[PDB]
Amino acid sequence: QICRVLAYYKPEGELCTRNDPEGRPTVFDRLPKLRGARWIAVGRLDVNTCGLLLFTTDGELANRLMHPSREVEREYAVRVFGQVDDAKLRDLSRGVQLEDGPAAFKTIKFSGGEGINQWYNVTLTEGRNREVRRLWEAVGVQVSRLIRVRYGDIPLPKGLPRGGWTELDLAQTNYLRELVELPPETS
Ligand SMILES: [Cl-]
Ligand SMILES: [Pt+2]
Ligand SMILES: [Pt+2]
Repeated sequence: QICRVLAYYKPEGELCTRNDPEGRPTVFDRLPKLRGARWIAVGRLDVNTCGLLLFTTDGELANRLMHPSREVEREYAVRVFGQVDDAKLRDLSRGVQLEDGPAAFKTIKFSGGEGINQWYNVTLTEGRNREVRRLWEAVGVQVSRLIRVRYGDIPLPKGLPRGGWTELDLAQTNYLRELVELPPETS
C-alpha cells in the first residue's frame, strides 16, 4: 500500500544482506519491523563503508533511485592515512586506470586535518564497487574511514546518528517520487 522511505546511517562492519545464518549484524537488524510490506535497500554499501543508505517499501521507487536516467553525484567524506602529496591529488582529479578501466574524482576538497591523518570530501558520478577505496589505492594511499554523506539532492539527516534511521514524511517522500517521475502519494 503506502510508500514509506527510511534514511539509515550505516555503520562500518554491517552487512547489506537481508539475513545472516551466523547472526552477524546486518543493515536490517535495527530497522522497524513492519508487516504487510517489506523494506528494500536502495543500492548497497560496502561492509566497511559508513553513511547514507535509503530503504523503501516501494519497489518501483527503489528501482528508479539506484537506476537514475540522469547522472547522480555521490559525495563521500574520506579519512586517509598519513599526509597526501599534492600531485597525487592532481592524478585523482585528472584520472587513473584501474582493474575495471579508467576512473576519477569529479571533486576533491580537503576537509579537516586530524593529526597526521587527513580528511577529504570527494564526489563521483559512477558507482562501481569500492571505487573510492580503489581510487585512493591506485595513487598509493590507504583509506582509513569512508562515510557516504550525500546521494544527489539527498544528504544525511542532521540529527541522525551512526546506526540510526529516520522516516521521511509525505512531503519528503513525494519529493523523492517527483525526482524519479513517479506519481505523488496522497496519504
Ligand atoms: Cl567513523
Ligand atoms: Pt542495487
Ligand atoms: Pt564511520
